[PDB]
Amino acid sequence: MGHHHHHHSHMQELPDSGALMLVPNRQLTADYFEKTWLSLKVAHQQVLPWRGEFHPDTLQMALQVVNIQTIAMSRAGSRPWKAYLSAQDDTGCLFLTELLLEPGNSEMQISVKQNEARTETLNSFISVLETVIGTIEEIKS
Repeated sequence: MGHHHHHHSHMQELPDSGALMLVPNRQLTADYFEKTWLSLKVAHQQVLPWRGEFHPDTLQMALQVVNIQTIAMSRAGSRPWKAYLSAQDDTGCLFLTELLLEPGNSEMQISVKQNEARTETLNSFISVLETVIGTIEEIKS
């Protein structure tokens, strides 16, 4: 007796053809990030209605899993919740990101500005952000 069930599910995700490998590389100081942010202009800005309860701890830790370094971040319950992220791809382009969560409104505005802007790098970088944010708004996938 005792019905034992060992569910075997051996997946394997192969690296993408257009291989954008985002490394943290240089941890940018508050001073350096500030200067470089003001030195660049917002390349993309995306407005998204945040789904349900917000968790900055969960968001930050998932960003770390996808090699996105956290420059600055506000606390849970604190609005306007703003955070500054950075990354750098394997081809040496520097990425600067902002996350803004409105005072009374459940609206998150993502402001991305990289130094040498490619259409591919910008789209793929945001796609990483979409996956991180979405998986924390809706818990299943």
